[PDB]
Amino acid sequence: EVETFAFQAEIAQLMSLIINTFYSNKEIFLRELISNSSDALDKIRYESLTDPSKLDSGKELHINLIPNKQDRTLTIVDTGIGMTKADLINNLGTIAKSGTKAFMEALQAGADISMIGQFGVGFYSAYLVAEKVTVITKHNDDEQYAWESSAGGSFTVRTDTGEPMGRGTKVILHLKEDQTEYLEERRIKEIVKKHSQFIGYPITLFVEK
Repeated sequence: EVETFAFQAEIAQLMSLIINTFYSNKEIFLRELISNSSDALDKIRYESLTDPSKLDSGKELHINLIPNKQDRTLTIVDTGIGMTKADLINNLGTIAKSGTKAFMEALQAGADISMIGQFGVGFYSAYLVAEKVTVITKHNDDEQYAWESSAGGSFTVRTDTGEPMGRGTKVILHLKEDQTEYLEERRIKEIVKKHSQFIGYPITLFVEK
């Protein structure tokens, strides 16, 4: 069964802004999603320091980037702490209501969109390039869930029956038709080297057939 939720008004406004503002430097979405994955990996690593059984669901801490030109999707996978159902409903584990307010005031005082991650809402930069985002996640303390939103004021949450993930988060970006450069190996490598050179986990870029 699928549950449908309305976004809080502030988040709907943030998403409408991201989608409708003219902003050419869209590549920053990948920097922000990788930073989120690195934070999620840090959290499970910290919890493992005092309870090593937290890693029973997978000892490898890494980030995988999976382009698929047939489906026009770019998937970002990490083996971080994952998100419970409550985390998903509460704006994917962010303080997005207060962060959105701070970000929109900053935009008034001479900030640009590339500063979004400094306000804790970098996930939503995915909508610079994606028409729909699917998030599949598994936290040690909960079941495997899928979150999805095309925007438009609502999101869905359902129990995921797909392949089990063990632990972590998969972000699936359904790219807009004019944003397919982010499926190209040379372009992804350029972005990772420019923005994510010092991330402290291995990043593997998968190849396509």
